[PDB]
Amino acid sequence: NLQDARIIIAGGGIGGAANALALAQKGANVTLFERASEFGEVGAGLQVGPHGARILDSWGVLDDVLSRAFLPKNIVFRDAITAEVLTKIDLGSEFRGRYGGPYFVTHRSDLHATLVDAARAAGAELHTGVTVTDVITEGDKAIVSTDDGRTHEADIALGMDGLKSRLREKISGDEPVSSGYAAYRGTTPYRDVEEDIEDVVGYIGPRCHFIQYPLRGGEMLNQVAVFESPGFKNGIENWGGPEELEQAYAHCHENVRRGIDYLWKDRWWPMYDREPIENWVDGRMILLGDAAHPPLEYLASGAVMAIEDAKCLADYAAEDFSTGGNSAWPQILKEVNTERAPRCNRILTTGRMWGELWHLDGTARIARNELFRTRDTSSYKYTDWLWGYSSDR
Amino acid sequence: NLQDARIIIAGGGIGGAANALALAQKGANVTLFERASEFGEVGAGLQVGPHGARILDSWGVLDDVLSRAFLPKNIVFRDAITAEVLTKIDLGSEFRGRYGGPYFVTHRSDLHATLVDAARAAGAELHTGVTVTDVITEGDKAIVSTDDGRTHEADIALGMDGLKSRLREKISGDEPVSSGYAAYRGTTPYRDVEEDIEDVVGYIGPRCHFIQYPLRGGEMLNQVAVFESPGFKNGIENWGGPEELEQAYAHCHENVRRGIDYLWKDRWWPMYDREPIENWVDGRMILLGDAAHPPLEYLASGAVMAIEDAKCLADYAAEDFSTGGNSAWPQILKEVNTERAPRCNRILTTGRMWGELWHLDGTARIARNELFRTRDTSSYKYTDWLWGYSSDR
Ligand SMILES: Cc1cc2nc3c(=O)[nH]c(=O)nc-3n(C[C@H](O)[C@H](O)[C@H](O)COP(=O)(O)OP(=O)(O)OC[C@H]3O[C@@H](n4cnc5c(N)ncnc54)[C@H](O)[C@@H]3O)c2cc1C
Ligand SMILES: Cc1cc2nc3c(=O)[nH]c(=O)nc-3n(C[C@H](O)[C@H](O)[C@H](O)COP(=O)(O)OP(=O)(O)OC[C@H]3O[C@@H](n4cnc5c(N)ncnc54)[C@H](O)[C@@H]3O)c2cc1C
Repeated sequence: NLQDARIIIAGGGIGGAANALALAQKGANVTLFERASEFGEVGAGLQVGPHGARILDSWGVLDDVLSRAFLPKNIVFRDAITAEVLTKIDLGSEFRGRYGGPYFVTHRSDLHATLVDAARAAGAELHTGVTVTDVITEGDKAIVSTDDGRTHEADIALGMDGLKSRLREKISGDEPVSSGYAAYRGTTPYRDVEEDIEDVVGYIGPRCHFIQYPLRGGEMLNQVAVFESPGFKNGIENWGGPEELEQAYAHCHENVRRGIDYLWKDRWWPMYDREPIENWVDGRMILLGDAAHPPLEYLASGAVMAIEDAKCLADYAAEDFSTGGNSAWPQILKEVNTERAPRCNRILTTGRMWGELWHLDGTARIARNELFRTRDTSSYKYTDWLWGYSSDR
Repeated sequence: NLQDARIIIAGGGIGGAANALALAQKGANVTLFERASEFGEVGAGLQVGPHGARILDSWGVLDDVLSRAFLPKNIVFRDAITAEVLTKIDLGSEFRGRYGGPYFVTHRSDLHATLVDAARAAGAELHTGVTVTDVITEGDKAIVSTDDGRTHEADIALGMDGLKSRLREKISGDEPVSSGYAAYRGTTPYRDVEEDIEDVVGYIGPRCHFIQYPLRGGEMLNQVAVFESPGFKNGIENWGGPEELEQAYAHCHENVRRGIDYLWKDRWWPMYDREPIENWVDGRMILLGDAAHPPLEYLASGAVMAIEDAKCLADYAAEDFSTGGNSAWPQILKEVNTERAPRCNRILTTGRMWGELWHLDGTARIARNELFRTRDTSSYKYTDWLWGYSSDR
C-alpha cells in the first residue's frame, strides 16, 4: 500500500475525484486542487457500462450509486427517420454474468458527489477555488504551483485538467479537433414528456442522433441530441447554436422531432477530441482522463476511461511501491502508461468510426440498417474489447 | 398459336432476335429490320442467370449455347483494396434446383448468333442494313416505315431499338441519365493472363469495380473495369477516356491493377440508364428491351430482361390470340406491359442502389464489407426476386 506516498491531483472532475478515492483507499496522502469554487457536475445523465460499474463496486460505492440510478433493460438502436428498431443489446443477467456488473445510467452530479464524498471519507484532502498553474519535476519530486503563489511537493502529480488541459502542453503541442457535431441535453420529468421507455434508446440518422433514457428510478428522462453543424463548416467561431436544431432534425421521425422541444437551449457542447498520443508522462507527472485521451461521446466511455485510469494507477502503484518506495514512481507511471494507452487510444479511434457509422445516409444507411438487424445477438465480438477489458495483471 | 399474326420488329440485338425466335416458334409471321449491315455483337462476355437460362431451354437452344459457354461455380465478391473475399453465392446444384437452370457466361456474339440462326430456322424473316424510320397505328394495324421508302403493314410492331431508341420518343421525352461510370472490357487467352479462376469474381471498391470470369470452357478470361469518371463531373462531352484508368485504380489491390493492362483501350461504354416508365405501348406498338427499360450493368440482367420480354409476349399472345384474333392485340400488349413493367422497373431502381453499394468508401465500406461477410448464405431473400421470377400465369 501507499502509506508513505504523496500525490497531487490537478483537476476535480469525475477523473480527478475517482483518482483521489482510489489512491486514498490505498493509504496514500492525496491533495487535489479544483479550479471551480464548488464541486459539481451538470445535472444531466451519463452512462456507465460494466467496465466502470465493476470498479465502483471494488471501491464500495456502487450500491449507494445504484440507489439513485436507473437500470435499463437494453440498448435499443432505432432508425431516426422511420423510428424502426434496428437492434438491441440485452443488458440482462447473461450480460451481467459475462461482464461482472450492470450497465447503468445516473445523474453526473450524483456520481460526482458520491466519489468526492467517498474520497473525502478515505482521507483525500480536497481544495476548491484553486488553479494549478505549473508542474515541473526536480530530482525525485513533482513541484506543483498554484494560483495563490504557493508551491507544493509530491512524489507524483496527476494532470487531470480535462479536454482543454494546459498541462498537456508539457508533452504535446496538439489542439482539439472539432468533429463538427454539437450536443444538446435535457432532463424532463418522465410524466411530462409525451410509448413508455425502460431502455437506453438511440435514434440514429443522417448527420444526427437522438438519445433517450430514464434516470432516478424511472422519475426523470434524459434526452441528448447531437447533430452536424452547418455553421462549423462555414467557419463560425461559436458554432452549433440552437437556431440550427430545427433544420437539423427536419428530415427525422416525429418521435425524434418532439424530442427537440425538451432540450436546454441556453447551453450546448460542441464536440471535440484529440489525435491519440502514446506518451502521457513528463518526469513525475502523468496526464489522465480527458487531459490524456478525450473521446467523442459515441461509446459513452470518457468518464469510464478516467475511472479505469484511477484503478489501474492505484493497483499498479500499491503493488510496486511497497517494495521500492518513492524511487519506483517513474517506472510505475510508465507501466500505467503502457497498459492504458493502447486501450484508451483504440476507444478514441474506434469512437470516430462508430460515430460515422451512426450518421450514414443514402445506400450506406440501407447497408448499415441491414447489418444491425441481421447480426448474431448471442455473439459478443463487437463488445468484449470494450466492456470486457480489465487492467488486472 | 399465332399462325395468322404478322409482327414487325425494329431492332436486331439480343432483344429483337430473342423476340423473333419466340414468336416464330409460335407460328407467327415475323419480319425484323436491323440497321447494321451485318448481325453481330461484341466478342466479349456476358452473364446469363437462370432467369434467362430457363427460357433459352424452353426455346431448345440452351444445350447448344452451353457447348460454347462456361459454367462458373460461384459468384465471389472481393474487396477491391485488400483482395479479401467478402462473400460467395454458390451456383451449385441447390442453386440450379431452386431456380431451374444454370447461371452461365458466354460470348455475347455467340449467344446472339445462336438466337439469330434459331429465329431464322423457326421461320422469322430477318433483314440487315435496314433502318425503321417511323411506326404509326392506323385502324387495327401498325404501319412501319423504312429508310428505303417502303411502308409495311403488321398487326403489331415491337420497338427494340435500344438505349438511344428513337421510337421511345412516341411515348416519352426523357433522355438517358448518365451514372458517370465508364465501362471497359477485355478478353485475353486464359493462359496469357497472369491464382486460378473458376468463378465470376467481382472486386468492389470506392468509386470502382473490376469483374473477371472465364469463357469458352476455360480458354478465355473476360475482364470488365467500371470506374467513376472525374471527366463526367467536369462537363466533358466524350467522358471516361482511357487516360483516367490508371488514376481510377491507383488505390486498389495489385490483382486489380494488373487487370487494367489487358483491357481494350480503343473503345469504352459510358454507362447510362433511364428513369423507369409505366407505359410502354402506343396503339399497336410496344417498346421492349433497352428501348423500354435500359439498366445500369450491376445486376447483369439487361439482355436477360429482353429475353423475358420475348417469352412473356409470345406466351401471352399465343394464349389470347387463338380465341380473339387480330382484335385482341392491344389488350395483349397492355397485359404484357402490366406484367413486365413492375418487374423490370424494380431492376432499374434496385440496380442503382446495388451499384452504389459496391462503390462505398470510408466507414460505409467497413459496414458493407461486414454485411456481406456475416450474411446467412442459405437464405435466398436477396435473390429470389431476381432469379426466381417467371411470367407464367
Ligand atoms: C455530451 C457528452 C456526453 C457524455 N456522455 C458520457 C457518458 O455517457 N459516459 C461516459 O463515460 N462519458 C461521457 N462523456 C465523457 C465525460 O464527460 C468526460 O470524458 C469526463 O467527464 C472527463 O472527466 P475528467 O475528470 O478527465 O475531465 P473534466 O471532467 O473536464 O474535469 C476536469 C476538471 O479540472 C478542472 N481544471 C481545469 N484546469 C484546472 C487547473 N489548472 N487546476 C485545477 N483544476 C482544473 C476543471 O474545472 C474540471 O473540473 C460525455 C461527454 C460529453 C461532452
Ligand atoms: C458493359 C455492359 C455489360 C453488360 N453486361 C450484361 C450482362 O452481363 N448480362 C445481361 O443480361 N445484360 C448485360 N448488359 C445489358 C445488355 O447489353 C443490354 O441490356 C442488351 O444488349 C439490350 O438488348 P436490346 O436488343 O434491347 O438493345 P441493343 O442490344 O441496344 O440493340 C438494339 C438494336 O437495334 C438496332 N437499331 C437501332 N435503331 C434502329 C432502327 N431505327 N431500325 C432498326 N434497327 C435499329 C441497333 O443497331 C441494335 O442492334 C450489359 C450492358 C453493358 C453496357
